[PDB]
Amino acid sequence: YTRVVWCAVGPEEQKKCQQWSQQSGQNVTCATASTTDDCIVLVLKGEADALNLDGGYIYTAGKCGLVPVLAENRKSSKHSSLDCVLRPTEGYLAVAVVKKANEGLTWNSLKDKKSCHTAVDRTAGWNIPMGLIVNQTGSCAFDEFFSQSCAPGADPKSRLCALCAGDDQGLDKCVPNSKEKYYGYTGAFRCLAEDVGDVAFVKNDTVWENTNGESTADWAKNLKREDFRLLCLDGTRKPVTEAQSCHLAVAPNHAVVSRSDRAAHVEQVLLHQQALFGKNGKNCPDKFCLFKSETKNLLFNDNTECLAKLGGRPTYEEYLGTEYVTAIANLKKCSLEACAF
Ligand SMILES: *[C@@H]1O[C@H](CO)[C@@H](O[C@@H]2O[C@H](CO)[C@@H](O[C@@H]3O[C@H](CO)[C@@H](O[C@@H]4O[C@H](CO)[C@@H](O[C@H]5O[C@H](CO)[C@@H](O[C@@H]6O[C@H](CO)[C@@H](O)[C@H](O)[C@@H]6O)[C@H](O)[C@@H]5O)[C@H](O)[C@@H]4O)[C@H](O)[C@@H]3O)[C@H](O)[C@H]2NC(C)=O)[C@H](O)[C@H]1NC(C)=O
Ligand SMILES: *[C@@H]1O[C@H](CO)[C@@H](O[C@@H]2O[C@H](CO)[C@@H](O[C@@H]3O[C@H](CO[C@H]4O[C@H](CO)[C@@H](O)[C@H](O)[C@@H]4O)[C@@H](O[C@@H]4O[C@H](CO)[C@@H](O)[C@H](O)[C@@H]4O)[C@H](O)[C@@H]3O)[C@H](O)[C@H]2NC(C)=O)[C@H](O)[C@H]1NC(C)=O
Ligand SMILES: *[C@@H]1O[C@H](CO)[C@@H](O[C@@H]2O[C@H](CO)[C@@H](O)[C@H](O)[C@H]2NC(C)=O)[C@H](O)[C@H]1NC(C)=O
Ligand SMILES: OC[C@H]1O[C@@](CO)(O[C@H]2O[C@H](CO)[C@@H](O)[C@H](O)[C@H]2O)[C@@H](O)[C@@H]1O
Ligand SMILES: [Fe+3]
Ligand SMILES: [Zn+2]
Ligand SMILES: [Zn+2]
Repeated sequence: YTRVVWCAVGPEEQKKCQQWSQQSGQNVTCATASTTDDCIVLVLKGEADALNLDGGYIYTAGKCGLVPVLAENRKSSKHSSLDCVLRPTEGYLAVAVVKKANEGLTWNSLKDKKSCHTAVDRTAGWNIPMGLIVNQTGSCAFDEFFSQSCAPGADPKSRLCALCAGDDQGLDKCVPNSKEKYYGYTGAFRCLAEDVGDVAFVKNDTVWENTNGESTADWAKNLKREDFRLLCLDGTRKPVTEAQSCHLAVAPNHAVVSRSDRAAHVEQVLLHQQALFGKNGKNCPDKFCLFKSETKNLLFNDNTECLAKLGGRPTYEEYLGTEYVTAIANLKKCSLEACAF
């Protein structure tokens, strides 16, 4: 029973998982894959137990029977009376970020520009923006909208990968894992910060966490929030301080998923695990902290306060919501009930 196998995506999450495994006295063990899709297959096969996912993948994993167990919960101002684990999730804001110095660039003049996406199939980095674009465009040719981009998970030979850089030696170009320089929230923001792309599709928090001395990372040390602007749907540009009134959509928090027949056992282990390495864990600051990885968001976003119970034992459809689910469906129509394997 009680031993849980976690699936790490890429060499960086593997090493973090191994530390976790070590400190957990084998209560947690690691399996590794080169992509989130592969990890999902390992979980379906039962060679793995769970992994934390972005809404976009939860849709995929859901169709194949996997279920949401616990969701990430970040520190919020409202609902302060309830404990983190019992507190309702609020979701994150999907935004489009651009350089202020790139005057004249608005949501209505994105065509033929350069884009930076977290990775194909993710919420803020792909489903939301590309979905809105396919609608407003009335075409399924989202592979021709931008001139060049870096969208991890696309054909390496396509313009959708043209801007990706791969690893320190140039290998793994465009792979959907942290080996790729511009992968995920941080990678997509860096892609913008280094003026590789004209626009980055990440989440509100990504801009705050990597500006004004919050990162210390060689490429973000001198980044100032004021040099950035948010593209709203009404064609307007606003400061990153107005995200509540200028976002593309609100996305459901990343959540841990396992097979339905194992969720109970995974839920038990995780709660006890975070009691030890969580934010105010018995051994987090001193020995190991599940939610830290120096702005790299490994296994879990670095801004996670705790993993929270769901309440209402929601199916994957109920967890993502009808709004979002229909959006992905309509966008999928471009690339009707299935399980991709
Ligand atoms: C976009 O993404 C950004 C990054 O994720 C995000 O900014 C992040 O927001 C969080 C909070 O949501 C910030 O962390 C907070 O920082 C403060 C300052 O360091 C911390 O210090 C205090 O902690 C208190 C306890 O929670 C907090 O009290 C809260 O609750 C009280 C009462 O319940 C209440 O206080 C009010 O005070 C009034 C003035 O006197 C008083 O008259 C009134 O009666 C009332 O009681 C407030 O509700 C209050 O929030 C204190 O206020 C302090 O916060 C705090 O613990 C927490 O760590 C992050 O720093 C920030 N990130 C960055 C990079 O800055 C944006 O908000 C996101 N944007 C959107 C649209 O969501
Ligand atoms: C890209 O573009 C596509 C094409 O437009 C778009 O697809 C659609 O998204 C919209 C919004 O997400 C879907 O909206 C619909 O609203 C109908 C009305 O029901 C809502 O409104 C009620 C009153 O305001 C609310 O009380 C209710 O809670 C709900 O919010 C829905 O229909 C009904 O079901 C009722 C059952 O009680 C019934 O009684 C009614 O007669 C009615 O049939 C409807 O089902 C729908 O949700 C719309 O469905 C989507 N269309 C398709 C074809 O899937 C994408 O959203 C868009 N993508 C992006 C990223 O923007
Ligand atoms: C590995 O899992 C086991 C099972 O929970 C833990 O052993 C329990 O630990 C607590 C705290 O020491 C004791 O109160 C229980 O009596 C133990 N036995 C049970 C309930 O089986 C152990 O703490 C975990 N190890 C690590 C390092 O996380
Ligand atoms: O209010 C959102 C909250 O409600 C739940 C049920 O407790 O889901 C509801 O909203 C979904 C989104 O449209 C529906 O698909 C679902 O049937 C409905 O119950 C939670 O899952 C969600 O967090
Ligand atoms: Fe996401
Ligand atoms: Zn909104
Ligand atoms: Zn239900």
